[PDB]
Amino acid sequence: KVFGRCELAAAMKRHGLDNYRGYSLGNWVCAAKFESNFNTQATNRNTDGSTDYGILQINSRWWCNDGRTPGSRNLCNIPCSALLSSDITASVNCAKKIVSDGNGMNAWVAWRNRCKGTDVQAWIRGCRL
Ligand SMILES: [Cl-]
Ligand code: NA
Repeated sequence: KVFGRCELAAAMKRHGLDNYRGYSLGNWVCAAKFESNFNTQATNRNTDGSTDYGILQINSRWWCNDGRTPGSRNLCNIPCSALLSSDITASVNCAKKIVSDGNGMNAWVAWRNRCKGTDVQAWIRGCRL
């Protein structure tokens, strides 16, 4: 599924991401735009053989099991496929654990490089929320 900007904003809010660990909803929508371009089926293979999955490009190195990342953890205790679903629940629950790990949204390199310190509330403005 390729979410609308406002559609994703609404889903992330109903799943409790607005101000989760102090990050306003715009931060989460900005992160999804540059991670996946709002495509739930996005994947990207890393040079280390791990894979990033779904709307927030969550990595098999630590967070989910795909059966093809030797020596990896699965700290979200989920199959990495679960993160490609048209329904964002598993991705939001996993992302809550990630952002609580110590480095907050810096865990998403694209958020640190492209969202952090910008007017992120621009990503939710005009949205019925
Ligand atoms: Cl933080
Ligand atoms: Na893994």
